[PDB]
Amino acid sequence: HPPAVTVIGLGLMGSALAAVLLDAGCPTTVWNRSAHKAQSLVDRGARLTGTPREAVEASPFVIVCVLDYDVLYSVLAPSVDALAGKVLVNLTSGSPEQAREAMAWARSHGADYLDGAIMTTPPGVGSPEMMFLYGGPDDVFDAHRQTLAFLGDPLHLGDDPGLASLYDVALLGLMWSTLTGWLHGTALVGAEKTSATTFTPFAVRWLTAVAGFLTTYAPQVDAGRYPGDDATVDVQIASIDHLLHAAASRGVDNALPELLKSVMEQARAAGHGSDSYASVIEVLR
Amino acid sequence: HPPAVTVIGLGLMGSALAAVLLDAGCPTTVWNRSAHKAQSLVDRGARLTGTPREAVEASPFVIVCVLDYDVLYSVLAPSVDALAGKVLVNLTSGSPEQAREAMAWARSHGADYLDGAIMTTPPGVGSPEMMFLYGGPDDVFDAHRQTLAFLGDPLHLGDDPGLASLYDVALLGLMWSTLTGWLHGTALVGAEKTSATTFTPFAVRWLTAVAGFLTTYAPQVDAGRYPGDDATVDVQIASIDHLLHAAASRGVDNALPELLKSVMEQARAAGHGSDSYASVIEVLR
Ligand SMILES: NC(=O)c1ccc[n+]([C@@H]2O[C@H](COP(=O)([O-])OP(=O)(O)OC[C@H]3O[C@@H](n4cnc5c(N)ncnc54)[C@H](OP(=O)(O)O)[C@@H]3O)[C@@H](O)[C@H]2O)c1
Ligand SMILES: NC(=O)c1ccc[n+]([C@@H]2O[C@H](COP(=O)([O-])OP(=O)(O)OC[C@H]3O[C@@H](n4cnc5c(N)ncnc54)[C@H](OP(=O)(O)O)[C@@H]3O)[C@@H](O)[C@H]2O)c1
Repeated sequence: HPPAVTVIGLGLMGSALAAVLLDAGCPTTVWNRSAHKAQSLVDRGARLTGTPREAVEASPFVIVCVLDYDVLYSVLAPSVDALAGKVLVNLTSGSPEQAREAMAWARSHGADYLDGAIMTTPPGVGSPEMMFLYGGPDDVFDAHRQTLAFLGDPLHLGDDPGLASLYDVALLGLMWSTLTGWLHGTALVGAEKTSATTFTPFAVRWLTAVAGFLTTYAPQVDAGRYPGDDATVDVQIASIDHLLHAAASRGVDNALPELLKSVMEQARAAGHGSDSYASVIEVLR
Repeated sequence: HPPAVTVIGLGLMGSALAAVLLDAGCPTTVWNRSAHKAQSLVDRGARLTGTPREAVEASPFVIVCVLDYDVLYSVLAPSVDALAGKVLVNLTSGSPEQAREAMAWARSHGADYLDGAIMTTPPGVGSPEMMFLYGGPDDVFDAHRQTLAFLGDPLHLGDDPGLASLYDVALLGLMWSTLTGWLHGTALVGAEKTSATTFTPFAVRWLTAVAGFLTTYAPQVDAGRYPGDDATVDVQIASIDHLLHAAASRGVDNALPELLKSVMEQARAAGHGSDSYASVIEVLR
């Protein structure tokens, strides 16, 4: 017994959301500035409207997934009178401050609001292993959980809508850091004719052990105390110089590991040479 | 039946190697510049020698795990006459160039040689899930695999000893990048009273999906072609600005995500705004 659902925004991610809702048996209505992106969805049973307003009017449950929140206000400004009694689930990326403003704005026009963060690329939409993080009122999340569950694993962080976006940017920073370090290392072994496809399964496996380091170091970060029982900042400064040397000789730009070395040196200068790497957080605050 | 084994270097890692060998039933001999670090090992059945030479003479199988390769040459130079017929397994961190030199040097004194990289902190030594990467001759690795298996999962990368260290520095760079991005995000959510121990399980889970991004992007890196089918560099530049804004307002140093943004901007300027993030490798060569 799924409800009628509308998706506003049919980009890479918006499309995928609409396709999953469609396959889950929802009557699916869509809108996008560029109508051509709807074509494949329409062929499969989605209704395309000419304007956002008609799309909003067509369903009690409205998802937005556009570039940013300015665009959201821009495309929905003409529909504000039609929002009353609706639920608006905003899966657009933004900052905590934008998320809290958007909730106030939606409530001012009589709509229920949840702010969400999609922790997957488009192929994983629909997979219950992929996290979707939500902030907003309990009641709204509980009433709509079953529909959200179509898209992935819906995790309600709490009543503050900014929480979703807070976790999101923190998690994205983690992702960009990992991707770039991976790419740097891949360039390095690649200069020796080791293919990325050969190296990467070792990287993937290694990330399991690295995730274990995160688990170990969490209670250290909360305590502000970083015992060097496993490996020390000083030892890590010595080994990063091997990375820098190897990369420099193979034509790989070292901005990233230079910065990481500097951050370790900063922590050492602050008295953390014999502490664990988690002590590096002392020089990020 | 396990062989007699010597460990040279009883730091955080060297200790752990010796403790595992001891528990596996090996007659275990040890040496360290600072003898007091041997005490707990001696109490449990390890023999401590006064010099490295006596330690080398005591076993057919010698592991070295000291700060760096200069220290290795320094402590082993006086034992070169005792190396003949031995196997020397060097688990010291270093560069590929150092690894190849060390093999030539060990061969010149009649020893078999393997170069290794420990992909775990000390607690994981002994666990068959933890990767130990090896480079050096097939025959040597095959003859000694059973002893190496006591320490972890021994993976022979091939005949070139520099391969172990090549993968190692690349993998360490990945680890440092991940840890620092994790810590930056942890600082961020921590300003809002979300503990590291609350945030980290989300980070760990997220890393599974990120590892999947690495798998997808590997064939793109090898091809030099980066289709923007999932998510684009331009969209990622927009979302990293939400991270920068959120972090700046909460007293978190933004050197890291500023560099990551710059790297994405560099890729965009080179024509990769519509490509996947893997295109960023184009700007690291
Ligand atoms: N792709 C991912 O893996 C992923 C994952 C998690 C979160 N997200 C987030 O989801 C959101 C959308 O991302 P996407 O990857 O789907 O990006 P995308 O393919 O570039 O789509 C951007 C969407 O915004 C619309 N748009 C942009 N400017 C507009 C304007 N001035 N007026 C009306 N519509 C406008 C686009 O319409 P046109 O089609 O007419 O240009 C399109 O629907 C972003 O906040 C992104 O950070 C993406
Ligand atoms: N800990 C880890 O998690 C880990 C993981 C993988 C690889 N590694 C690598 O293992 C190696 C040793 O690491 P560790 O973590 O055991 O660090 P550590 O606890 O600082 O050990 C350093 C070792 O080197 C010796 N040493 C240093 N300078 C010396 C000198 N001038 N003469 C003689 N001996 C000297 C030390 O002897 P004293 O005790 O007398 O100072 C000690 O045995 C490094 O290459 C490191 O990158 C470590």
